[PDB]
Amino acid sequence: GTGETLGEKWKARLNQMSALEFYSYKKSGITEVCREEARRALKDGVATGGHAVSRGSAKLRWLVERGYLQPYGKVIDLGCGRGGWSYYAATIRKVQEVKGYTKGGPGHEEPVLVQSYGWNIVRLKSGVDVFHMAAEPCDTLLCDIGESSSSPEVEEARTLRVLSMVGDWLEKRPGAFCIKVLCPYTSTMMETLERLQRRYGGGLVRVPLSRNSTHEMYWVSGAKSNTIKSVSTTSQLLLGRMDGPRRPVKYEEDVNLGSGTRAV
Ligand SMILES: Nc1ncnc2c1ncn2[C@@H]1O[C@H](CSCC[C@H](N)C(=O)O)[C@@H](O)[C@H]1O
Repeated sequence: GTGETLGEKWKARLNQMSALEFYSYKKSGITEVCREEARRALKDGVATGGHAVSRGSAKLRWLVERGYLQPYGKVIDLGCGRGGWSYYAATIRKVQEVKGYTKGGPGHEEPVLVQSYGWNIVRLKSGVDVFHMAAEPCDTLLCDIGESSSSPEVEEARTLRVLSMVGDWLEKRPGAFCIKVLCPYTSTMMETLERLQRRYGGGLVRVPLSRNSTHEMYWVSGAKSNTIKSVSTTSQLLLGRMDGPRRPVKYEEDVNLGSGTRAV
Protein backbone atom coordinates (compact mmCIF):
# COMPACT_ATOMS: atom_id res chain seq x y z
CA GLY A 1 0.00 0.00 0.00
CA THR A 2 1.21 3.46 -1.02
CA GLY A 3 -0.94 5.38 1.46
CA GLU A 4 -3.16 8.30 0.54
CA THR A 5 -4.12 9.05 -3.05
CA LEU A 6 -4.52 12.60 -4.35
CA GLY A 7 -8.29 12.16 -4.33
CA GLU A 8 -8.27 11.19 -0.67
CA LYS A 9 -6.25 14.35 0.08
CA TRP A 10 -8.76 16.35 -1.96
CA LYS A 11 -11.69 14.92 0.02
CA ALA A 12 -9.98 15.54 3.37
CA ARG A 13 -9.31 19.18 2.43
CA LEU A 14 -12.88 19.55 1.19
CA ASN A 15 -14.23 18.34 4.54
CA GLN A 16 -12.06 20.94 6.32
CA MET A 17 -13.63 23.87 4.45
CA SER A 18 -16.02 26.29 6.08
CA ALA A 19 -19.44 26.65 4.50
CA LEU A 20 -18.17 29.88 2.94
CA GLU A 21 -14.99 28.30 1.55
CA PHE A 22 -16.99 25.29 0.34
CA TYR A 23 -19.52 27.56 -1.40
CA SER A 24 -16.89 29.58 -3.28
CA TYR A 25 -14.88 26.47 -4.18
CA LYS A 26 -17.85 24.42 -5.43
CA LYS A 27 -18.25 26.31 -8.72
CA SER A 28 -14.82 27.94 -9.05
CA GLY A 29 -13.80 27.85 -12.71
CA ILE A 30 -16.34 25.21 -13.73
CA THR A 31 -18.52 25.16 -16.84
CA GLU A 32 -22.24 25.68 -16.35
CA VAL A 33 -25.43 26.08 -18.35
CA CYS A 34 -27.71 28.91 -17.37
CA ARG A 35 -31.01 27.32 -16.31
CA GLU A 36 -33.05 30.52 -15.84
CA GLU A 37 -35.14 30.24 -19.02
CA ALA A 38 -35.80 26.52 -18.56
CA ARG A 39 -36.68 26.86 -14.88
CA ARG A 40 -39.20 29.60 -15.71
CA ALA A 41 -40.78 27.77 -18.66
CA LEU A 42 -41.03 24.48 -16.74
CA LYS A 43 -42.71 26.28 -13.82
CA ASP A 44 -45.19 27.76 -16.30
CA GLY A 45 -45.96 24.26 -17.62
CA VAL A 46 -44.46 24.91 -21.07
CA ALA A 47 -43.77 21.52 -22.66
CA THR A 48 -42.92 22.50 -26.27
CA GLY A 49 -40.18 25.09 -25.78
CA GLY A 50 -37.19 22.77 -26.27
CA HIS A 51 -36.04 23.15 -22.66
CA ALA A 52 -34.11 20.43 -20.89
CA VAL A 53 -35.74 19.20 -17.69
CA SER A 54 -32.46 19.27 -15.71
CA ARG A 55 -28.76 20.12 -15.92
CA GLY A 56 -28.21 16.47 -16.84
CA SER A 57 -29.03 16.96 -20.52
CA ALA A 58 -26.04 19.29 -20.88
CA LYS A 59 -23.76 16.82 -19.09
CA LEU A 60 -24.70 14.04 -21.51
CA ARG A 61 -24.50 16.43 -24.47
CA TRP A 62 -20.88 17.20 -23.54
CA LEU A 63 -19.98 13.50 -23.75
CA VAL A 64 -22.03 12.74 -26.86
CA GLU A 65 -20.88 15.74 -28.93
CA ARG A 66 -17.28 14.63 -28.43
CA GLY A 67 -17.93 11.02 -29.40
CA TYR A 68 -17.16 9.69 -25.92
CA LEU A 69 -20.60 8.03 -26.00
CA GLN A 70 -22.53 7.12 -29.20
CA PRO A 71 -26.08 6.10 -28.19
CA TYR A 72 -28.10 3.84 -30.46
CA GLY A 73 -31.08 1.48 -30.47
CA LYS A 74 -32.80 0.66 -27.17
CA VAL A 75 -31.58 2.98 -24.38
CA ILE A 76 -32.03 2.03 -20.72
CA ASP A 77 -31.56 4.94 -18.30
CA LEU A 78 -31.11 3.74 -14.70
CA GLY A 79 -31.72 6.45 -12.11
CA CYS A 80 -33.33 8.78 -14.64
CA GLY A 81 -34.56 11.38 -12.14
CA ARG A 82 -36.42 14.14 -13.95
CA GLY A 83 -35.29 12.63 -17.25
CA GLY A 84 -32.50 14.87 -18.57
CA TRP A 85 -30.48 12.00 -20.02
CA SER A 86 -33.53 10.19 -21.40
CA TYR A 87 -34.85 13.23 -23.25
CA TYR A 88 -31.40 14.00 -24.64
CA ALA A 89 -30.99 10.41 -25.82
CA ALA A 90 -34.39 10.57 -27.53
CA THR A 91 -33.11 13.24 -29.95
CA ILE A 92 -30.22 11.09 -31.22
CA ARG A 93 -30.77 9.71 -34.72
CA LYS A 94 -29.60 6.14 -34.06
CA VAL A 95 -31.68 5.87 -30.85
CA GLN A 96 -35.05 4.15 -31.28
CA GLU A 97 -36.49 3.70 -27.77
CA VAL A 98 -35.72 5.17 -24.33
CA LYS A 99 -36.82 3.53 -21.07
CA GLY A 100 -35.95 5.43 -17.88
CA TYR A 101 -36.39 4.18 -14.31
CA THR A 102 -36.09 6.10 -11.07
CA LYS A 103 -36.96 5.71 -7.40
CA GLY A 104 -38.92 8.92 -6.87
CA GLY A 105 -40.58 9.55 -3.53
CA PRO A 106 -39.99 12.17 -0.83
CA GLY A 107 -36.78 14.07 -1.39
CA HIS A 108 -36.02 12.51 -4.78
CA GLU A 109 -36.44 13.69 -8.35
CA GLU A 110 -39.65 12.68 -10.13
CA PRO A 111 -39.84 12.29 -13.93
CA VAL A 112 -40.93 15.46 -15.74
CA LEU A 113 -43.22 15.13 -18.77
CA VAL A 114 -42.26 17.46 -21.63
CA GLN A 115 -42.57 17.16 -25.39
CA SER A 116 -39.01 17.78 -26.56
CA TYR A 117 -38.03 16.11 -29.83
CA GLY A 118 -38.65 12.37 -29.72
CA TRP A 119 -40.78 12.46 -26.56
CA ASN A 120 -43.07 9.79 -28.05
CA ILE A 121 -40.29 7.15 -27.82
CA VAL A 122 -39.58 7.92 -24.15
CA ARG A 123 -41.14 6.11 -21.19
CA LEU A 124 -40.12 7.21 -17.69
CA LYS A 125 -41.11 5.07 -14.70
CA SER A 126 -40.97 6.27 -11.09
CA GLY A 127 -41.31 4.16 -7.97
CA VAL A 128 -38.65 1.71 -9.20
CA ASP A 129 -35.69 0.51 -7.13
CA VAL A 130 -33.21 -0.36 -9.88
CA PHE A 131 -31.21 -2.61 -7.53
CA HIS A 132 -34.18 -5.01 -7.54
CA MET A 133 -34.73 -4.82 -11.32
CA ALA A 134 -33.78 -7.88 -13.35
CA ALA A 135 -31.27 -6.90 -16.02
CA GLU A 136 -32.44 -7.12 -19.62
CA PRO A 137 -30.66 -6.66 -22.96
CA CYS A 138 -30.30 -3.19 -24.38
CA ASP A 139 -28.10 -1.40 -26.87
CA THR A 140 -27.16 1.64 -24.77
CA LEU A 141 -26.91 1.46 -20.97
CA LEU A 142 -27.01 4.71 -18.95
CA CYS A 143 -26.74 5.07 -15.19
CA ASP A 144 -26.39 8.34 -13.27
CA ILE A 145 -26.75 6.96 -9.72
CA GLY A 146 -24.44 7.97 -6.91
CA GLU A 147 -25.34 10.35 -4.09
CA SER A 148 -22.53 12.49 -2.66
CA SER A 149 -21.51 12.08 0.99
CA SER A 150 -18.97 13.80 3.21
CA SER A 151 -17.92 10.28 4.27
CA PRO A 152 -15.55 8.66 1.75
CA GLU A 153 -16.45 5.21 3.11
CA VAL A 154 -20.09 5.96 2.25
CA GLU A 155 -19.16 7.21 -1.22
CA GLU A 156 -17.06 4.08 -1.76
CA ALA A 157 -19.85 1.77 -0.58
CA ARG A 158 -22.34 3.57 -2.83
CA THR A 159 -20.03 3.38 -5.85
CA LEU A 160 -19.33 -0.34 -5.37
CA ARG A 161 -23.09 -0.85 -5.21
CA VAL A 162 -23.66 0.96 -8.53
CA LEU A 163 -20.81 -0.92 -10.21
CA SER A 164 -22.01 -4.32 -9.00
CA MET A 165 -25.51 -3.57 -10.27
CA VAL A 166 -24.46 -2.27 -13.70
CA GLY A 167 -22.22 -5.30 -14.22
CA ASP A 168 -25.35 -7.45 -14.54
CA TRP A 169 -26.62 -5.17 -17.32
CA LEU A 170 -23.25 -4.98 -19.08
CA GLU A 171 -23.21 -8.80 -19.12
CA LYS A 172 -26.08 -8.52 -21.64
CA ARG A 173 -23.60 -6.75 -24.00
CA PRO A 174 -24.86 -3.24 -24.74
CA GLY A 175 -22.53 -1.64 -27.26
CA ALA A 176 -22.64 1.81 -25.66
CA PHE A 177 -22.70 2.77 -22.00
CA CYS A 178 -22.29 5.77 -19.70
CA ILE A 179 -22.02 5.02 -15.96
CA LYS A 180 -21.52 7.52 -13.16
CA VAL A 181 -18.59 6.61 -10.91
CA LEU A 182 -19.17 8.76 -7.82
CA CYS A 183 -15.90 7.90 -6.07
CA PRO A 184 -13.19 6.64 -8.46
CA TYR A 185 -10.02 7.50 -6.60
CA THR A 186 -9.29 4.94 -3.87
CA SER A 187 -6.72 2.26 -4.67
CA THR A 188 -9.35 -0.45 -4.25
CA MET A 189 -11.77 1.35 -6.56
CA MET A 190 -9.13 1.89 -9.23
CA GLU A 191 -8.24 -1.81 -9.23
CA THR A 192 -11.96 -2.61 -9.55
CA LEU A 193 -12.39 -0.18 -12.43
CA GLU A 194 -9.44 -1.61 -14.35
CA ARG A 195 -10.83 -5.13 -13.92
CA LEU A 196 -14.16 -3.86 -15.29
CA GLN A 197 -12.39 -2.20 -18.24
CA ARG A 198 -10.65 -5.46 -19.08
CA ARG A 199 -14.05 -7.17 -19.33
CA TYR A 200 -16.26 -4.39 -20.74
CA GLY A 201 -13.93 -1.71 -22.18
CA GLY A 202 -14.43 2.04 -21.93
CA GLY A 203 -12.66 4.59 -19.78
CA LEU A 204 -13.39 7.31 -17.24
CA VAL A 205 -13.98 10.94 -18.25
CA ARG A 206 -14.27 14.08 -16.14
CA VAL A 207 -17.05 16.36 -17.42
CA PRO A 208 -16.25 20.07 -16.87
CA LEU A 209 -19.88 20.75 -15.92
CA SER A 210 -19.33 18.69 -12.76
CA ARG A 211 -18.93 20.77 -9.60
CA ASN A 212 -15.56 20.87 -7.81
CA SER A 213 -17.24 19.47 -4.69
CA THR A 214 -17.59 16.00 -6.25
CA HIS A 215 -14.96 13.72 -7.79
CA GLU A 216 -17.56 12.05 -10.07
CA MET A 217 -16.32 10.71 -13.40
CA TYR A 218 -18.24 8.92 -16.12
CA TRP A 219 -17.27 5.46 -17.35
CA VAL A 220 -18.07 5.66 -21.08
CA SER A 221 -17.66 3.12 -23.87
CA GLY A 222 -16.29 5.62 -26.39
CA ALA A 223 -13.25 6.95 -24.48
CA LYS A 224 -10.85 4.18 -23.45
CA SER A 225 -7.96 5.43 -21.34
CA ASN A 226 -5.60 4.61 -18.49
CA THR A 227 -7.78 4.99 -15.39
CA ILE A 228 -4.83 5.45 -13.01
CA LYS A 229 -3.83 8.48 -15.06
CA SER A 230 -7.31 9.84 -15.81
CA VAL A 231 -8.35 9.75 -12.14
CA SER A 232 -5.06 11.27 -10.98
CA THR A 233 -5.36 14.07 -13.55
CA THR A 234 -8.82 14.92 -12.19
CA SER A 235 -7.57 14.86 -8.58
CA GLN A 236 -4.74 17.25 -9.48
CA LEU A 237 -7.20 19.54 -11.26
CA LEU A 238 -9.53 19.66 -8.25
CA LEU A 239 -6.69 20.20 -5.77
CA GLY A 240 -5.23 23.05 -7.83
CA ARG A 241 -8.57 24.84 -7.81
CA MET A 242 -8.49 24.82 -3.99
CA ASP A 243 -5.62 27.34 -4.14
CA GLY A 244 -5.65 30.90 -5.39
CA PRO A 245 -8.73 33.08 -5.78
CA ARG A 246 -12.14 31.90 -6.86
CA ARG A 247 -12.32 31.85 -10.63
CA PRO A 248 -15.25 32.77 -12.90
CA VAL A 249 -17.82 30.23 -14.00
CA LYS A 250 -17.77 29.59 -17.75
CA TYR A 251 -21.48 29.90 -18.58
CA GLU A 252 -22.89 28.18 -21.68
CA GLU A 253 -26.33 28.32 -23.24
CA ASP A 254 -28.36 25.28 -22.24
CA VAL A 255 -29.45 22.50 -24.53
CA ASN A 256 -32.27 23.07 -26.99
CA LEU A 257 -33.96 19.69 -27.47
CA GLY A 258 -36.52 21.01 -29.96
CA SER A 259 -40.03 19.61 -30.13
CA GLY A 260 -42.11 17.19 -32.16
CA THR A 261 -42.38 13.44 -32.51
CA ARG A 262 -40.16 10.86 -34.18
CA ALA A 263 -41.27 8.22 -36.68
CA VAL A 264 -40.75 4.73 -35.23
N1 LIG B 1 -32.14 2.60 -5.99
C1 LIG B 1 -32.52 3.50 -6.90
N2 LIG B 1 -33.43 3.13 -7.88
C2 LIG B 1 -33.84 4.05 -8.82
N3 LIG B 1 -33.34 5.33 -8.80
C3 LIG B 1 -32.44 5.69 -7.85
C4 LIG B 1 -32.01 4.79 -6.89
N4 LIG B 1 -31.12 5.44 -6.09
C5 LIG B 1 -30.99 6.72 -6.54
N5 LIG B 1 -31.81 6.87 -7.63
C6 LIG B 1 -32.07 8.06 -8.45
O1 LIG B 1 -31.08 8.31 -9.41
C7 LIG B 1 -31.19 9.66 -9.81
C8 LIG B 1 -29.77 10.13 -10.11
S1 LIG B 1 -29.72 11.86 -10.62
C9 LIG B 1 -30.26 11.57 -12.31
C10 LIG B 1 -30.20 12.85 -13.13
C11 LIG B 1 -30.50 12.56 -14.59
N6 LIG B 1 -29.35 11.91 -15.24
C12 LIG B 1 -30.92 13.81 -15.34
O2 LIG B 1 -30.29 14.12 -16.36
O3 LIG B 1 -31.86 14.52 -14.97
C13 LIG B 1 -31.85 10.41 -8.65
O4 LIG B 1 -33.08 11.02 -9.06
C14 LIG B 1 -32.11 9.33 -7.61
O5 LIG B 1 -33.33 9.50 -6.93
